[PDB]
Amino acid sequence: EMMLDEDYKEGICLIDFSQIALSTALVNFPDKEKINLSMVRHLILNSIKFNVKKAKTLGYTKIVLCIDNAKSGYWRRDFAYYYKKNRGKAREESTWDWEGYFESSHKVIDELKAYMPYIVMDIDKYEANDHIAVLVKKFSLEGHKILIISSDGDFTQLHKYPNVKQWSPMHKKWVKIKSGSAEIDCMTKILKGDKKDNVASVKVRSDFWFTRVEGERTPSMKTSIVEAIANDREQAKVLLTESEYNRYKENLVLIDFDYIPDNIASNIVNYYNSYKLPPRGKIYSYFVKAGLSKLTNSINEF
Repeated sequence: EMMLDEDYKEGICLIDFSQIALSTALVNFPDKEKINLSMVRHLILNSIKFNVKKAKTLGYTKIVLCIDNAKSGYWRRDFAYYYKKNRGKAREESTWDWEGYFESSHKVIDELKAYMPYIVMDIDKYEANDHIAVLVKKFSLEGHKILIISSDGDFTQLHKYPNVKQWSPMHKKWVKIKSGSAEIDCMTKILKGDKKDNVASVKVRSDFWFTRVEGERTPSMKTSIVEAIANDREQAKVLLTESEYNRYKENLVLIDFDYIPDNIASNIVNYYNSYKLPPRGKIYSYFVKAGLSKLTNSINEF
């Protein structure tokens, strides 16, 4: 029986929220139109209502909204300047109002922190995946069951942790965390790169994807090397050259959640622990102030 067991260490839901909101915005807001504060506030609140309802029915009552905040870049890019620069380039050339979207979304995130009953993990230069990785490690060790709500995020690196599930709202399905190939899949990114984030192979210079000249290519790497190092990372010093090994060390920081620097992880945990949760009364007053007359009818749903 459910009643006879809603756990003393309560279930925690971490929502990969910026990606859900942005995906929805790219569908709902057309190109060549100014994206304003009210548009974004409505979208964010509607998305929260849908996804919190989901967590709650699945039995995970503590909600943490994990936010991508790249207003001033990325801590990883302070390490590897080229990290994710391909993403910025693409947004520059778009006719969608990225500037208005981001400006409005930052304002709304601040309203959530002031008024809504969720822990909003938002720190400039920190990624939603950083909050999820660090908090899953923390909460899983403390004995909490965890639900990650993320449409397309790959959280298979978290395969070692007990009682972690992932639900994809976009695809309406459960997503494997214990995939059976998590270490190999992680190592493939470390060794061969992850082009979508401008991470290059260990067989080329660190900033290859950002500085590539015409005709340049990535030398291939044998799958067997990837599998060998995935199985025993000490093999990196045996199967890689010195130059490749130095690149492997760089790529570990860019890819592997276990290589989030101590200060970054400590900052995330400290921000969580000190978080000032708004009194539940502030929801109604926020909805009135923002003129959300339809949502005032749905307070209990938040």
